[PDB]
Amino acid sequence: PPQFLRWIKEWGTNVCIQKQEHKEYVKSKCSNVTNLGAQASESNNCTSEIKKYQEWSRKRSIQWETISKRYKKYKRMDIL
Repeated sequence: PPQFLRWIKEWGTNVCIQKQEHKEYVKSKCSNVTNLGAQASESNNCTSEIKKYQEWSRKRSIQWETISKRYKKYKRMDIL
């Protein structure tokens, strides 16, 4: 792979493996919340945890603001 595609791939591999990890934790527990049980003993911390996870993930979302710049273009690879 070319270095630019290689870097976005190794960035992408880091990013893609990250997206399922959030899904794996949510599906395992702290899903289906507020309807009398959320696969947890407390069911209150899970809402805070996912909100806490999202806020830095949105900070992770905002830290690729350079991808709009990169060198000249962004929308070259959106395969996965």
